[PDB]
Amino acid sequence: RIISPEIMPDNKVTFRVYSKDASKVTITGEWQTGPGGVEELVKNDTGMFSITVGPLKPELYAYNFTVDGVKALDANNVQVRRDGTNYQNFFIIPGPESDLYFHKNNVPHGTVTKVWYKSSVIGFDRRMYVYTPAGYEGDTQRYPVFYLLHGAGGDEDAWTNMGRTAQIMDNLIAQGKAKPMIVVMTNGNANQAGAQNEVPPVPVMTGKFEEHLVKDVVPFIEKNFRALTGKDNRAIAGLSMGGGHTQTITNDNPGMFSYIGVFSMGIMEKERDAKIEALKKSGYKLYWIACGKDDFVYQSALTLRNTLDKHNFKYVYRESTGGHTWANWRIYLSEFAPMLFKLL
Amino acid sequence: ARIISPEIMPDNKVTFRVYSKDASKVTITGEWQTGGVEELVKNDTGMFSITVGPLKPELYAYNFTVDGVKALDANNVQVRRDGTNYQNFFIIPGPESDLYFHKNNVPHGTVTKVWYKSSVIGFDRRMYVYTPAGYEGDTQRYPVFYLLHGAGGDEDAWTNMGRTAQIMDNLIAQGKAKPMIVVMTNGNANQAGAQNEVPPVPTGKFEEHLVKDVVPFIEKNFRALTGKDNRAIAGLSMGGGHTQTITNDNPGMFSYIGVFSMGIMAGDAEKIEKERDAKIEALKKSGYKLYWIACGKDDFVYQSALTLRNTLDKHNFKYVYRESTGGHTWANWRIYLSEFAPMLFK
Repeated sequence: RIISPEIMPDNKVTFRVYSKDASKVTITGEWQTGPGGVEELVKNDTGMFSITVGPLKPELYAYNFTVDGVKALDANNVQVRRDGTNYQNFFIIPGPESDLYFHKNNVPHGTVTKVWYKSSVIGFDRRMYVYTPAGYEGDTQRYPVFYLLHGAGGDEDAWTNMGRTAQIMDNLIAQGKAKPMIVVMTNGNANQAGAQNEVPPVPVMTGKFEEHLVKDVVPFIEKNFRALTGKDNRAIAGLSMGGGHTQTITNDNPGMFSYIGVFSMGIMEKERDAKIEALKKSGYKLYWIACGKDDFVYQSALTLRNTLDKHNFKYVYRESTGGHTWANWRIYLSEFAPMLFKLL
Repeated sequence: ARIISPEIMPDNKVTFRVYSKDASKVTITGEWQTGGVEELVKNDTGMFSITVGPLKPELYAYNFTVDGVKALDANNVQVRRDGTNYQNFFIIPGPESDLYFHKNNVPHGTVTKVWYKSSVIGFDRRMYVYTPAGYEGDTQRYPVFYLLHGAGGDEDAWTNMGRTAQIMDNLIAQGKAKPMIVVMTNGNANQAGAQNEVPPVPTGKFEEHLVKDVVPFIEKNFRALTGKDNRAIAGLSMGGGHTQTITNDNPGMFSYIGVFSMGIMAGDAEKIEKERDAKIEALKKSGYKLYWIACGKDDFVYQSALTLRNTLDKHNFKYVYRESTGGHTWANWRIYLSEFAPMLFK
């Protein structure tokens, strides 16, 4: 009866909320300028509030309403994402920039496995999500592995939920742009066993997540999945806190990962310089640093680049528009995954 | 200031809270109500609240309505999805709900969201597969339980609405059910997967595809024991119909059969009864071990399930009937899974 959102042929979008009781309904969405750019829906004499925005550029946009001061989702939009405790609706405006984010019915789909594993380092069993490429099942081929790490507030569900990882990977692999690969999405919060929407706090520290990834996660993946081994078949990337984890893991384990991505994160000694020298000599194939110009971490990411320059350590830097957002992290995944497990 | 909602109190009363100085009226709709919406009381500082109960141990879903608009509880991370209907939930601890909790001291089985080709339906489809804790890293094979949803559901429903992963983890860890693989299909042959994740695609097909496409895929790609004594099937409503069709059309393929909240299955009337009788007789002689019919006394389908039981009696076909309180609800379907899984493969 009520279509919301209704995406129009010019990429305007109409949202609708029914209530004869409500005084004020606003919408907060990712196309807006900022908090001051919250938009008010217009009420008509039938009780229907509506607003049309845009045209919007192709992207995935999250939103919610506020009804007389209370957050409310769009009950007519089945698309709902979760960022920690923050649920929002979303929609995807079609076009070049968003095409990888769609779940396409004409594309083979990889499995997403929610698997538990023992952790010698952390001391209790934990959950991770593992993506395997389409056609993994029923064959004997083995695949390289990409460890993909979230930031503070996230969990092992975030990269698929917020980051559209299954769609991005299904589409990149089907398009021949990225090699078929296993993608391992850990919970980076060493005090947690799994995502807070499903797993309660553990009844009862520094470096433990990083140590456990190397000592617990990697061996479990290589034992229980058809994984190629060795540095040239391992990639690791992470955003913010997880980009710090990525640095710590690779700095402490030179020669374990040949493809390294640091998203929206910068620097965290004689030990630091020694570890850069060892990593420099480790035969790595790609060190990729991506950051938005407007991110608060920008200067720290420059410091990271300068610290690597000091050692004549080769990296590739991708500066993007915008800031510390899942929109940027989706873009970074989309660009980094095609680089992996290739030589040149 | 942090707002706790729901706040489950030591006496199993529950307090719900919604903050807004600008809202006029907030009500709550919840599964403890008899058909029964309740109004929260606004204090002078903008906090709306209500305390309900005490509530019996169970999982309860709810939502608010704020000035005529549905609103979830932004302070409750627990959210379930029933098709297109999202609601919050909470679980009152106690004997009757204990299997529904995700417990940190319990080994946890994997949930795999896997796609497979369907020769019968003609496009790839998604299912959820639960494997028991410790499946990874060992060579043991496991019996297989196919668990089917009803109209409006999808392959996510039995885990999301039905708490299947928790029920199975807890039953298996307690030694009450055997370790087993649980296969949760999408029973809507026009869909490729659940509508919250998968767009619409450009009868008897579901049932034929389960036998010809799903079962071979499971047996090829998981460490499954095979043959009827290692194979169970159950379903609710439409899926209990699927269960009957599949087993009646493949006598001797399943030894454990569960029909939840479903009765007789819908050519002259006599011809239908002749084919029904022949299917009963073949299934009667098939060597099955358990035919378990469970239904709420207040379900619309109660009389049709009685008709089914009476027809089986006329054929001296042995079944077990579990009548429960209540009606056509996920609360009952969780109970039925909880009671049926311990019976399997024994």
